Amino acid sequence: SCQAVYTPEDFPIPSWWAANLPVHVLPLARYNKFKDSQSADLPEINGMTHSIAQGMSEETFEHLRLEQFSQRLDWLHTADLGFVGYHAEGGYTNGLIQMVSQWKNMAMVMARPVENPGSSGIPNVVYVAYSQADKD
Amino acid sequence: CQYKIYPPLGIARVGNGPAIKPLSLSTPEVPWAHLYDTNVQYLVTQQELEQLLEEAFGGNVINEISQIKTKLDERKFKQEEIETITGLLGLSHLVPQQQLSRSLDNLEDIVQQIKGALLKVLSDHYLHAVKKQAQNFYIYKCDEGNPVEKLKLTDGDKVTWRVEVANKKSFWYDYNNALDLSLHTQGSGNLSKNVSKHRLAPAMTAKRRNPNVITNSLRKQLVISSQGSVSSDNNTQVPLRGKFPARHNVLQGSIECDNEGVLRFYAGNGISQALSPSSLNTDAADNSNWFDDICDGRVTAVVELKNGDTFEIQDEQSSAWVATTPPDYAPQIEPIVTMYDMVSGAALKEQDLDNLTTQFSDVFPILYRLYRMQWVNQADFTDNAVNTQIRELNSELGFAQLLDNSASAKSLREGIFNQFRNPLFDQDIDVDDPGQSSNEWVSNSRIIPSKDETNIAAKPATSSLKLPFYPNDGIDYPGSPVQWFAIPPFMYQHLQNWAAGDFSVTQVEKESANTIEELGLFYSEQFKNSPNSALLCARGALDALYGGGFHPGVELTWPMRHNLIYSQNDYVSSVTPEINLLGLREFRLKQDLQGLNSPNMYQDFGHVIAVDNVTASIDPNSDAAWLWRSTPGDLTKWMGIPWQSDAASCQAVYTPEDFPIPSWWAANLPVHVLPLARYNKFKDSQSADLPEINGMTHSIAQGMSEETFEHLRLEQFSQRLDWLHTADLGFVGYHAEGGYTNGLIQMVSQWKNMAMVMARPVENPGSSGIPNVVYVAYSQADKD
Amino acid sequence: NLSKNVSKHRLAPAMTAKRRNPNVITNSLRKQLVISSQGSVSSDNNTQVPLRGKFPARHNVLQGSIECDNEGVLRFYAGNGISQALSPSSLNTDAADNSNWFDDICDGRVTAVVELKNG
Amino acid sequence: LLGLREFRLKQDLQGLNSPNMYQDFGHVIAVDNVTASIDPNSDAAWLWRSTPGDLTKWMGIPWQSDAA
Amino acid sequence: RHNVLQGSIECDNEGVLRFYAGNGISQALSPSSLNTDAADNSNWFDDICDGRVTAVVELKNG
Ligand SMILES: [Mg+2]
Ligand SMILES: [Mg+2]
Ligand code: NA
Repeated sequence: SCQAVYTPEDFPIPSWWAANLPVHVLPLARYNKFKDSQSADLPEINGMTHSIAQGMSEETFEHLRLEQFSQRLDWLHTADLGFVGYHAEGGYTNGLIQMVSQWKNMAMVMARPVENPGSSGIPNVVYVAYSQADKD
Repeated sequence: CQYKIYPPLGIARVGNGPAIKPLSLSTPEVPWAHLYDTNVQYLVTQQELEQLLEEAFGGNVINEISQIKTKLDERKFKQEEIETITGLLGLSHLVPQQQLSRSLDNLEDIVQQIKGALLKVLSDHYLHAVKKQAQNFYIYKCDEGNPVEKLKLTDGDKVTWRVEVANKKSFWYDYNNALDLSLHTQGSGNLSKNVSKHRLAPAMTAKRRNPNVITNSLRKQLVISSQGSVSSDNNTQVPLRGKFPARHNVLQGSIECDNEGVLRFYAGNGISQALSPSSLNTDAADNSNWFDDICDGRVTAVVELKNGDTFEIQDEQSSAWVATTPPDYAPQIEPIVTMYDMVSGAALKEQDLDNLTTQFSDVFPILYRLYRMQWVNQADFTDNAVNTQIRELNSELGFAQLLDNSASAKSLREGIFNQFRNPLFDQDIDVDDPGQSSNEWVSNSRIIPSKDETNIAAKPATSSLKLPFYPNDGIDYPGSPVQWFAIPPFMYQHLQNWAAGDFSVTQVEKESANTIEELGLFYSEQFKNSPNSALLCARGALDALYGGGFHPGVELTWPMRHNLIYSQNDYVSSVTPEINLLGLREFRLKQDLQGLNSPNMYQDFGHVIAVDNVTASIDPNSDAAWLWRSTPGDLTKWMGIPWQSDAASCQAVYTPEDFPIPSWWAANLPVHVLPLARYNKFKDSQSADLPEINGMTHSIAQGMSEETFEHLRLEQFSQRLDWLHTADLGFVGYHAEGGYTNGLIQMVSQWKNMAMVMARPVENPGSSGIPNVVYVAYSQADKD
Repeated sequence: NLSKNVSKHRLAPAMTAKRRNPNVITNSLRKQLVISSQGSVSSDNNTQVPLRGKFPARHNVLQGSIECDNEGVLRFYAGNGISQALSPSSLNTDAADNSNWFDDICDGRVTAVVELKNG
Repeated sequence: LLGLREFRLKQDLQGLNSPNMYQDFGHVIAVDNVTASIDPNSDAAWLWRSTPGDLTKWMGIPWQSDAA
Repeated sequence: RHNVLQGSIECDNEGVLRFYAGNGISQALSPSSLNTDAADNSNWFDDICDGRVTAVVELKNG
C-alpha cells in the first residue's frame, strides 16, 4: 500500500515512502543497455550487436544510451504482484495479497558504475534496481 | 454494370463530437496521406467552437439583439425575446433548445454576453470531444465495370441513397476465440494450414449471449436496426435510430447527401448502456443485458437522369457496405497488418506463395509500420532490435542499403528477416509425443501464461522471442506458437523473398531512401498521384483497420480473412506502373440482397456455435451458408459488447519477464504514449523566445549548458505513459482499486476522455536526437 | 441411460474444454501434476500400509490405506479429505476447475495372487 | 428388484506403467475425441481402457468446491 | 441534472392536508457506482426527505 497515490492530474505522481519502498526505478535491463561505451570489445554492446553499435553515429549511440537510462519501471512490476498473464486482474488488493510471498523478489536498488559516460549525460554512478523479472 | 458505389466497405467511427463537416473527420480515401501532418486536430478545439459560434452570429443577429436591446430598456430577456434570438442562431441541431434558452434566462455588449453564454454551452458539450470519423461514399460511372469517373450530376439528374443497418451483438454468441482456427483448409495468404492441421489453437465452442431470452421470435428483441434515405435534392441529415429492446433509443448513425450525389455517413455517439444500472460489463467481450450503438449495414442507391433513365445500384457487384467501429486513437499510426492486407491475402493459396513476385515496396510497409509503433508501444521504442537497426542506418543516411538485392547486402537483409516470426508456426517448437493423441507443437520460446497460476517452475526458453512482440489468436493456449502474432503468410513470403534477394526496386526509390522517413514521404506521394481514385478509396477505408490478432480484434474480426465472405476479390493493378506498394484490388462483400427483410436476418445455430457450423457453411446450399451472405449487423455482431469493454481489454499482456511488454492492438488503442505534458517539456530550443522554456523559467533554461539542456529534453521525450492512465479508469484516489475489471467498467464513460495521438512539430531539435515530427497523446489528465 | 434424442436434436451441446493448470507445458512436465502410489498387503501380516504420494510428483498426499486380515479380506481406506493449494493465496473460486490445487481423491487397479499350501 | 449383474471395467493391464498413463488430446478435449475413441483401434480408444486415476480425473478439483 | 420527487401534497375542502412520499427512486450519478455499503455510499441520492409543516387559517370575518 506504500506506493503511488494517483490524482486526476497525471503529473506529478505522488508517492508515499519512495526512499525505502521505491515507486519508479531504473531496472537492470536498462542498465545493461546504457552501461557500455561504443568502443567496447564485445559481441553485444548495450543490447545491440557489435556491428550495429559501431555502425551508428556517436551522437546517436549516446542518444540511445540516454533513452534507455530514462525508462523507469513501476517498482510493483519488478515481481509478479498479480498482474501477470492473460486477463490477469492486477490491482491494489492483489498486490497486497501477493506481497506476502513476493516481497523477497522485489527489486533491490544498488549503486553501479558507468565507466565511460562520454557525451551521453548519464552520471558516473547510477542506482539500479535488481530483480529477476526486470533483469533482461 | 454502369455505376458502382465506392468504397465497397465504408468505415465510420463513433465519437461524441457533432455530426457536422467542420467539426468531424473523414475516413482516408488515399493511403498514407497525412502521416506527418502536424496540423491535425482529432479532438474538437476551442478555436473550432469559436468560429462555429461566430458564423451563427451574423449581422442579422446583431441588429435583432439591438432591437431587443431597446425594448428591454423599455422597462431579464423575458422568454419570447429569447426564443427569437435562439431562432436566428441555428444551433438547435447541435445542442437542445432548452439549454440554449436556459443560458439566456439567467443573464443580465449583450451580444457579447449572449455570444458568451452560448459558447459555454457549446464547450460544455463539445470541447475536447473525440471527433467523429465519417465515411464518404461515391458513385462512379464505370466503363466495361472499371470505375472511370465520379458521377457528375446535371440539372434534372438525381441520386437517392438507401442505408439499412443493424446491431446483433446482443443476439449472437460468446466470442471465445476465432472459429476458423480449426477450419480445415489448404492454406491462404492470411492463415497457414498448419494452425488447424497441427491443432495449434483449437476453436472453442461458444454459447449465446443473453441466454435467458428463449425462442427465435423473442430473441429478435435483441437486435437493433434502422434505415434511412437521402437524395441530392435535399441537404438535410437523417438519423438512423433504433430501439433496444426492439425502451431505449439508440442512434446508430446519421446520413446526408450533398448536391453532387456524395453520401456522408456518420457513426453514433459512442453510447453504451445496460438495461439495468447494476449489470456491470465485467467480461472483455460477452456482457449480457448490454447494448451499444455500433452497427453495420447495406448501402445502395439509384441514379435518375433527367431523360428518365433509372439505374439501380443494388446487386452485390455494385452495392456497398458500411461498418462503424471504436475511435482510432492514433490515426497516423498504421497497424502493422491491416484489414486491407486481409483482403489481399484472402484471394491467395498458401501453396502458390512460391510464385508471388516481390518489390521492395511490398516489404517496406512492414518495416515502416513497425518502426512507427514506437509512438504507441514501449517495446517498439526501447526493446525492438529491428527498429534500433533502422535508427542506426538512418543515422548514417544508409537506409538505402536495405533496397540492395545483391549478394553483398544479403547478410544485412537476412539479419533483419530472421528476427520475424514465421506464420507457419513451425519454428522454435519441439514436437511433444509424436504419433500419440497428445501430439503437440510446443514452443521453446517465451510463453504467455494464463492468469491461473501453477507454482511449478516454468520450462526455460531456448529460442529467442521473434517479432512483432504482440499476442495473437491463440493466446488462450500456453505453449502454442500461435500465442504470438506473425505477419500473414503472403507478407512473410515478400519478406522472405527480400531476404533472399529475389526482389526488384527502382533507382528512383533508391535515391529517396537515405532515411526511412524520406522513403515513406516518397511512397506517400506515389499514392497521392495514383490515378485510380475509386480503388484508392476502397483501400483507404480499410488500411487503417487492424488485421490481427483476432480475439476478436478492434473493428472487424476473422471472417474477413476468408475469400468466402466476398462476392468479388480481384487484383487490378500496382499503385504505380513501376511501384506495387502491395497493390490495388476490386473487392465486394457477399450481400444478402433482401437486407433487413432476409429470412436469414435472425438465423443462428441453436444453443452453441462451433467450428462444425463454419465447416458446414462452405457448402452454399447448406442451411449454414447464410453465415457468409451478410445481412445488416453481420460484420460487427462478433465483436465485444459493449465495445468499450474490449477496448479496455486491448492493452498489455504482462509476462513473468518484464520486457519486452507485449501489446495487443497498440496502433489503434495505444499502450504507451508520449503525453502533452512531456511535449511541453522538450518542444523548445534553448533559444526559444518564451518566458517558460520546456517547463523551466527562461533564466534557468539559459543558465544550463547546451549539453545539459539537450539531455533534459531527451529525458522528457523518453517518458512514456500507460495509455490507460490518460483518464480515470478506476485507479485514481487514495486506496483506489485500479486493475483490469475496473478499467473495463470505467471505459464505458471514459473512452471519450482517453488520450488522442496527434503529430506535432519540433522546430529546432538541435543535437537532442528528437525528430522534427513527434506523435503526442492529448488528454485532460496528461496535459501538464 | 441416454436417449439418442439429446445428441440428435442438439438439446445440450457438448462444450470444448481447456486444460487445467494450463501453464505447465510438455507431457514430461505435466506428469508432475499426477499423484500416484502403490502398495501390497497379504494375509500373513495385519499391518496397515499407507498409499502416499507427492504433489508435485513437495507436499505428501495420503491417497488411502490398505490392510489384509488373516482370512484374506482386503480393507481399503480413503484419504483424510485434505485439499490444498500450492500457495495459500490461490483460492478455489471455481466449482470444478481450480489451478494450483490438489486433493487426496484417487482411483486405481486392485489385483491379487492366491498362493495355496501345496504350491 | 432391478436385478443382479456381473460387470467389470475395461482395464489397462500395465496400470501405472501403461504408455497411456499420461495420454491426452492436446490443448482441448472435445466430443470429436470421444467419437474417435469408439473405434477400438484408434489412437483415442485408450479413453475407455482405464489406467489409475482415469475414473476420478473428470471430477471437480478440489472436490470440496463441487460439493459446495 | 436529476429530478427528484420528494413528495406530493393536497388539501381537501375541509382543510385536511394529505402528504405523499416519493416513488422510492434511488440512483447514482454514474451507473457504475454500486451501493456496496449498508449506509455510506457516495455518488448516490434517494427521494427520502423531511421538513417543516406550517399553515395559516383565514376566517370569514377577516
Ligand atoms: Mg532507502
Ligand atoms: Mg492508428
Ligand atoms: Na553488392
